[PDB]
Amino acid sequence: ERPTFYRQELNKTIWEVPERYQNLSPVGSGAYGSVCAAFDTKTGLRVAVKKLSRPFQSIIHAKRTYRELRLLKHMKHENVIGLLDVFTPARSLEEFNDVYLVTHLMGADLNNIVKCQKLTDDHVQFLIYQILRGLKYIHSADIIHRDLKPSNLAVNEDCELKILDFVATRWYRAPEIMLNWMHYNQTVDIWSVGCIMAELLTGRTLFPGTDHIDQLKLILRLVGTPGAELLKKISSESARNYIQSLTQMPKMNFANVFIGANPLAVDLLEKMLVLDSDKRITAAQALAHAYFAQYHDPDDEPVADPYDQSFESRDLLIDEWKSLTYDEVISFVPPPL
Ligand SMILES: CN(C)c1cnc(-c2cccc3ccccc23)c(-c2ccncc2)n1
Ligand SMILES: Fc1ccc(-c2n[nH]cc2-c2ccncc2)cc1
Ligand SMILES: Fc1ccc(-c2n[nH]cc2-c2ccncc2)cc1
Repeated sequence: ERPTFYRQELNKTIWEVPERYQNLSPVGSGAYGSVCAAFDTKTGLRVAVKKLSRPFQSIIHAKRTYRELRLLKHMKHENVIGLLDVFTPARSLEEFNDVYLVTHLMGADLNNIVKCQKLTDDHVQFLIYQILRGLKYIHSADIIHRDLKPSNLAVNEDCELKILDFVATRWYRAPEIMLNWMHYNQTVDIWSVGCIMAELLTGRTLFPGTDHIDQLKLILRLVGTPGAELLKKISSESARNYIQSLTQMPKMNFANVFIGANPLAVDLLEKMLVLDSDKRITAAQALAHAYFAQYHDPDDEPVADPYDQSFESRDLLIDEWKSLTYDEVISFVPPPL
């Protein structure tokens, strides 16, 4: 321990952090960890501190901890959560048991901003622009988010947005994921963005499926049952039988479904909510869409440094994942103040 730590209990959870962080107050808890807001005396910044839950209890948890830390250390973009700091009270690998992550405090999530109401067109343009700008970066690193939804989008009072954590998740999931296709691609994230954008425009969940089958049904109601070109790509005999046995439905007219919305917004929705993932617009392409003319800047939509996910295929011992994680804690270099 280079800095001096202090201990305290907050909601049954023990928090041991450096004295630079003051006035911890809980903001939320999950199965993966708990978060407190705090004041960083060194920078004058309000920060969020996340304490991971049982990070090395099993090989599974240990690998997930490593995965999360590696990802977070790599994400350096204005629209993606990143790290201000990472620390452990442990003085050596032997006593290493806890991991704390620090980032700039964000005020609320998009679900809170939606208030289940319609946002203005300018707000929809700026919020979706930011999601896509972050998604361009994430995708450029060969990372798929896979779980985009309003609760995973942090937003400040000035409408600044950051993507987090690479109500029901299924509502924003791509149809090919409902079908359990093993080879989905990055455009599953674009599907999610389309579902989010629709909700910001209408104030209603686009596809509020009660289960996976219902979710697919609702999707096909809007975009229609698969055409011949898409059917040819389905390997599963059972899946084809199921799909081809549904009463066929044509694609709805998006202009009528979203009547009143900016025609440019409607056009983009049409390009995002395409049933065949191979024909969906990419994040980079979407940024160039006329809907974002007021915000698009091709010279300020950066890509990420390459990201090595080779560790994902490795089968290591629990202490090996723990040691790799410890190395990542020790090697952390904070971003310039
Ligand atoms: C599920 N949600 C909404 C989460 C999850 N984790 C963190 C989080 C909280 C604290 C530190 C973090 C470090 C890296 C990545 C995420 C975090 C936050 C958070 C981040 C910034 N401000 C407020 C809250 N929200
Ligand atoms: F949403 C989904 C997800 C998967 C299936 C499925 N895949 N293979 C076979 C089927 C299926 C599901 C239900 N009834 C018959 C067949 C059908 C709908
Ligand atoms: F009903 C549907 C809904 C979506 C899909 C889908 N869209 N993009 C890719 C596919 C797909 C699904 C299953 N197997 C291969 C590809 C295919 C059938």
